[PDB]
Amino acid sequence: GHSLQDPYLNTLRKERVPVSIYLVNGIKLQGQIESFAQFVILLKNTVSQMVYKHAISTVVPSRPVRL
Amino acid sequence: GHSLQDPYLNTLRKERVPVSIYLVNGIKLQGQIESFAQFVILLKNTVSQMVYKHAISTVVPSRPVRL
Amino acid sequence: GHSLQDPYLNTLRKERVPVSIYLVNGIKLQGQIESFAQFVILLKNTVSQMVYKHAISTVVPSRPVRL
Amino acid sequence: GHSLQDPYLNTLRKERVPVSIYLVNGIKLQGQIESFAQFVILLKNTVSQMVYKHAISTVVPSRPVRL
Amino acid sequence: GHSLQDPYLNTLRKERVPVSIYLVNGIKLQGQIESFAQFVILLKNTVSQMVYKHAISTVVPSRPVRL
Amino acid sequence: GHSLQDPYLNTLRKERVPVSIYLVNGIKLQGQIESFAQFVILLKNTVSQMVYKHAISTVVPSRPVRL
Ligand SMILES: [Mg+2]
Repeated sequence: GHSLQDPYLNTLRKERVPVSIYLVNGIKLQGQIESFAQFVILLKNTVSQMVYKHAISTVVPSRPVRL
Repeated sequence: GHSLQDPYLNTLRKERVPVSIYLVNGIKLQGQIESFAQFVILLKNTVSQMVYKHAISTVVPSRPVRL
Repeated sequence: GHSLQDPYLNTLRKERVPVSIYLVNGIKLQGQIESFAQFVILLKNTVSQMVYKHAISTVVPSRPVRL
Repeated sequence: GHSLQDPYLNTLRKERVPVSIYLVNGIKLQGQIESFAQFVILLKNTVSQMVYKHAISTVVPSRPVRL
Repeated sequence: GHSLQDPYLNTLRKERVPVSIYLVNGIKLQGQIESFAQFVILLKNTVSQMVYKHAISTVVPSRPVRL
Repeated sequence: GHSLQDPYLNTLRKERVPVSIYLVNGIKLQGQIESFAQFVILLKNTVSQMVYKHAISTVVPSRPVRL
């Protein structure tokens, strides 16, 4: 219950909001959240890549989003 | 029970205290805690970004805060 | 239940899709997913090496794949 | 049960022993353990900052301490 | 159940296969898997050292191995 | 059950074997295992410091040890 991560990612996915996912190695990825589960997020643009959440620092939308 | 993280973050959120969140990659973020849950914190200023706690080193308020 | 990681990796394995596995240390590996379990993925080419998921940032297929 | 971390940190807190907390990013912090819980330690000096244990390498007291 | 890590490491141990264990800090170790458990692997050559799995990126055998 | 980490560390502690603990940040520590629990090891020499296991890569004894 009392989850914030699910509502957040689900909004970004539903509204097709472009995001930057900054990784713990300094790599910045860019795409749309196509899908997400317990341990991974699927980020689309050219191909859909599987990002491990443990590797993510911050999810930054290109636009403000509201829950 | 016996939690310290929840009371701490909830105070920073309630009192809108400006914080620095230092990440494990040396990146320093700055904003207000808008919201927080089990695995993430939502830090606001320009847009509300989702920070993974596993990526956080230290939360540093701009002012002393008391529990 | 509601898993996305298993369907994703199983597709890449079944269709023998070439992938890049980017590690949290900046190392890029390349091979085919031969096998995967709870904590590891087995990536084949010259020899089959065991990659720990906690060390993985992103799995990137050489081709789009559909679930 | 059979805990060593709690007795250790509680001693440092009770005796107000100055410590260095070395982080996994090479950052050295310095303060007094004001408080600690399951996932975080609160280190005081100028303001009380919340340090995530997953970000900590070693806790080093300025003086020997005994359990 | 459905484990792949145990069968893999147990084969390398049984057949005394020389391996490279690449760590998340870029350090490459070399030895034989003497033993392994839930959280650690014991790698032998000059002395038997205890490697934490959370620190391991990939296990790479010097020869192909089959399960 | 079927633990290898406990027997290993307990031997090093009992026999006062000098060890190098290599950390995931490249820092090499040196001391004697004074004590250990679920998440930490206490390494003695000048003062007894608390090392978090999640920060440890490998434990390397100065001498071979047998279980
Ligand atoms: Mg690092």
